[PDB]
Amino acid sequence: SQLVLILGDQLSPSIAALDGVDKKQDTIVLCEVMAEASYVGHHKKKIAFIFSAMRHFAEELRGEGYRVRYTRIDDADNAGSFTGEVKRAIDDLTPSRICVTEPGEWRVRSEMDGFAGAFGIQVDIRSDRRFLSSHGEFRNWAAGRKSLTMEYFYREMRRKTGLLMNGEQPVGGRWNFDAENRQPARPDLLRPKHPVFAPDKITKEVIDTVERLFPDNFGKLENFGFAVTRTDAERALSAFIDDFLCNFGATQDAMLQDDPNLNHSLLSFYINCGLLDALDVCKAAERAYHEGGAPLNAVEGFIRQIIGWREYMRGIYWLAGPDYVDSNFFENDRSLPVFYWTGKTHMNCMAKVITETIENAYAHHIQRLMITGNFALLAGIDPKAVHRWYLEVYADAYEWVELPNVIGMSQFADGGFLGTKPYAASGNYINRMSDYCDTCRYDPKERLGDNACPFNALYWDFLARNREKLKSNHRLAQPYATWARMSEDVRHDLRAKAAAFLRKLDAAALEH
Ligand SMILES: Cc1cc2nc3c(=O)[nH]c(=O)nc-3n(C[C@H](O)[C@H](O)[C@H](O)COP(=O)(O)OP(=O)(O)OC[C@H]3O[C@@H](n4cnc5c(N)ncnc54)[C@H](O)[C@@H]3O)c2cc1C
Ligand SMILES: Cc1nc2c(=O)[nH]c(=O)nc-2n(C[C@H](O)[C@H](O)[C@H](O)CO)c1C
Ligand code: SF4
Repeated sequence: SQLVLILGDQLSPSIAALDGVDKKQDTIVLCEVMAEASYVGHHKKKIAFIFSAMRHFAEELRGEGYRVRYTRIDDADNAGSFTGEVKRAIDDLTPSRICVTEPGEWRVRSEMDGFAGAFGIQVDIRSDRRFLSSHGEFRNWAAGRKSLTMEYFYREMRRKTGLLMNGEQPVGGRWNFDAENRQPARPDLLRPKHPVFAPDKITKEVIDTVERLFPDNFGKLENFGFAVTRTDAERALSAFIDDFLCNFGATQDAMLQDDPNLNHSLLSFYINCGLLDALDVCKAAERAYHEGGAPLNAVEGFIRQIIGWREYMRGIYWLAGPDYVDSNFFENDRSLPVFYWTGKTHMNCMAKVITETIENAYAHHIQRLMITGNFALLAGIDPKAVHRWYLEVYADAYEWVELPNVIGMSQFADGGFLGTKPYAASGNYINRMSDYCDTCRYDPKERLGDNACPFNALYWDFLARNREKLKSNHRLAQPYATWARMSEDVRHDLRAKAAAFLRKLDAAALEH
């Protein structure tokens, strides 16, 4: 008789561990434990969401005839940790085998690997069939090509899945439609609202418990709208197909002060805990393309994010090992500035995106990359500090998908290891791709003076102090040509003004 453990990001009735259990003999185990709610200061909505999806997933299995042992975060004898809770079940149920799908973070794998030695019982750790690449396939694909790019990997995934494939060639005779393409942003009022799901009896009781036990944690619980059931996630899926998919590629890089969502799917939360399955999400997009419902560039652009980037980040996470988090190519040591936790700044773009994060635990891609992520980079923040923030604040964050986005893509803390170019940009970009500057106190056209946006001076300071590590980068080559053309006292004034702002952040970091 078997003890099946299921982790909080594995809430799927065909997870690897349920393959061939005996509903009479065996016992599924789920547990809310303090070790996983507290290894980082998660956003309140993140904890509430995960807890509520677990309690709902527990009810799901029970209705399907499974023996389910559930341990609540506040239960009397809660042991506090996976190891502890599995121990309590072993004296309780005395199984002859523990079954578990492989976890999604290094830390958790560490604990899972200590099970067998610590309990003297067979532990069967199963590989996670939700992912198209095993660790073994990806390692071997990476070996025999000393340069890693998503594009060459994504090519393989299209072949392997047959998604958007005419047997042997890609639909429309291009793997990529990057893009068909761009163009400025519009506050389209004739745009449907993204779905919201009002909290039920379970979710309300978890909302109350989270506010009682994690009172000093990041984020507001008000306006909880996440789907916590499988049915509601599949409704979030079909609403995106029906209402937003056909404009996905059009508005992809745009930011609107008044539109936190535009045309994105808002599914990462569900895909990443098993409520939605990645390959089914992709097939629905493709099914919609063949029924005329969206253009080729929106669908391929959308599938590219899932079977391309998300699958590739996972691969990069395990390939790089646990100390990838120590990557600090630029040798930064500055603390994460204070307003990342308060939203209280006069940089209108930083204030909007951080306020959105506070209140919804969501911000879409270009926001994570070019607002908060770009500022961190230019300001020279310790990448470990940035990594903690991104893992804590967003309700779709687990280390495997967060860490390579932060270290590799955003902060370039690994010197371009995962193939991307560096995303440093001045306030010229933000003015082009948003309306944030319109109501901002600074001017995105000024570099010096009391009301220049600090992204401008910080942009050039960042190129100037790291010139040695970046001069050979055929992407910054034009900026450096622009730098050298500036008179000497101008380059001096820009770097002094960069320092004045840098000083103002360090002064604040000291008061705490
Ligand atoms: C600094 C930084 C931190 C990030 N942290 C996370 C994170 O913690 N969790 C997370 O899931 N994504 C993360 N991303 C990737 C991306 O920003 C999010 O997937 C996206 O915001 C999810 O929103 P959505 O579901 O509306 O995406 P959409 O724009 O609707 O994208 C469609 C789907 O593609 C997937 N996807 C898109 N981009 C990526 C990517 N770069 N890597 C992996 N999957 C992707 C998501 O599953 C998403 O649901 C991060 C990106 C950056 C630049
Ligand atoms: C906040 C939180 N709480 C739990 C929990 O109570 N029980 C659980 O099984 N999982 C939780 N998780 C997700 C895990 O910490 C971890 O990040 C995933 O297991 C990734 O493999 C999270 C993120
Ligand atoms: S000006 Fe520079 S600072 Fe003010 S919003 Fe535009 S970008 Fe943010």
